[PDB]
Amino acid sequence: ALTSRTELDIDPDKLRESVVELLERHPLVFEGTRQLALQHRPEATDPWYEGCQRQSLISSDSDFTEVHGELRDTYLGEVFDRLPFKPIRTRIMALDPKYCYSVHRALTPRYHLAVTTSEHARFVFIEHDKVLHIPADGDLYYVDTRQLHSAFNGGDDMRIHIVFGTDG
Amino acid sequence: ALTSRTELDIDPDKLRESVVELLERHPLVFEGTRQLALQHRPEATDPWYEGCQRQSLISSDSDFTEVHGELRDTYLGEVFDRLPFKPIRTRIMALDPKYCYSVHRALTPRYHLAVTTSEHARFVFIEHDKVLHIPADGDLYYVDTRQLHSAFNGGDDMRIHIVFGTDG
Ligand SMILES: [Fe+3]
Ligand SMILES: [Fe+3]
Repeated sequence: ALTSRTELDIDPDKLRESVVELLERHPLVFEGTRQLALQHRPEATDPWYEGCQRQSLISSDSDFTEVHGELRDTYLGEVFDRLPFKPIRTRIMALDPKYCYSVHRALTPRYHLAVTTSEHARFVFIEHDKVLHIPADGDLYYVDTRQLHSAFNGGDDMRIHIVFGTDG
Repeated sequence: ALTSRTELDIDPDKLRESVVELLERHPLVFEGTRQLALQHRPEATDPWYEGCQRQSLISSDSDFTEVHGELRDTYLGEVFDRLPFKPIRTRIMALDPKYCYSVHRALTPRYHLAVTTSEHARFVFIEHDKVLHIPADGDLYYVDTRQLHSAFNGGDDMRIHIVFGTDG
């Protein structure tokens, strides 16, 4: 299916406060889609940003396995503890205000946990002709972004998701 | 329904080059949605832009009845001649690359003639759960933007529409 929900029973409000606090120490990079890597390659020199990527040439996710160490004392660490799968290349993926990206097919589905969002942030599946909202309800949403799609944020606030990759 | 198409048999390439030459003598204003008024109130002193003002400044479209004189001997004036209705407050309305607007209900539904567009430009109707594309095929698309909707342009180029009002 396009999307499925899995209850993590995470507190959206404590999760937000934890993310907002982390970005004050480790700010998002890029524009349009702003990013922070939450997993890094073993023994990485640039653990907070190496995993961040948006150029046309996508590289493999398999090496970004280490949840950063300073997360285990934060509520954001609790999200990783509750995951029912082993995540790879986890990133904060924040859509800027009034921003959307190209209609395209992604390489791989991802799980999205919306941290901050609004009714103006949607996924748009072109062939399925469905519009999908991911609420900041503390639960995990599988989104099949291999389907022809775009995402937009028509609001004036950043739409912040945590986006988890998986092998299996 | 959300949309309807009336055959106009405008030539897309001629309309496009007509619009490009107009715009380099009368530039678009604003960011995000960039605009130019093609109709003005009688005796308007700022006829190319008064019709572009935001809603809180405009009681209704009905006063903007006059097609600019310099349009009559161009291909654009031919477009006005072929419409099956009396147009009011017609504007060029260009959506910026990678831009979208909030999910809202528009005051007034309008007729769209796409000038330049791409597969990355769509209307999104939230309640109807439908995604619409308006092709640059020389025909006129009524779009009921009173419905809860957004629009987005995920391409690298501006999505240029001519947007016609009507009083019926
Ligand atoms: Fe824990
Ligand atoms: Fe649908």
